[PDB]
Amino acid sequence: IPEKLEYFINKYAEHSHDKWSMDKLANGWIYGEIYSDSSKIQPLMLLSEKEKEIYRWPIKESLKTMLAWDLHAMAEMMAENYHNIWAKKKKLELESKGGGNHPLLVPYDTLTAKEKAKDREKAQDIFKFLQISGYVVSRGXXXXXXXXXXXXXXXXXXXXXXXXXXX
Repeated sequence: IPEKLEYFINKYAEHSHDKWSMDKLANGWIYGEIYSDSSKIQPLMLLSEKEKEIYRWPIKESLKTMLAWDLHAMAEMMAENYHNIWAKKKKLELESKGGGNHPLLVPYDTLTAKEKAKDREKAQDIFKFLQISGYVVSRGXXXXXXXXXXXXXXXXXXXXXXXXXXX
């Protein structure tokens, strides 16, 4: 957790709260201490106290995985991490309670497109703000080099052939 990014965490939390506020004012949500869903009344204007910070909490964790591990590659890796953390939580709870089998208990290269899009949405949401703030992030000629490698292999083969023809 870098110091300047730790500073920016609060500002990004505020910006995401403002975006969700625009969404909830488009939908219709007025502040009210009583908890309800059919009455369209919530005390944090259906995001509760902890529910408002559920998505803010793993931003720092995503940053730590970023540091511990170009742009599309980071997006797909962050999506993979978003699915891996949820898969670990789900498998842990199902092993704890001995429940049913979830169709999401499969490697990420098999999932349906919607299951990957769901986490890719949040991934791009957090990445666009990192891009606007000037944070250059990555994962962390070719034909000519290939031709050179081929030439070296050919030289080795020629050495071998000379050794063989010497006999």
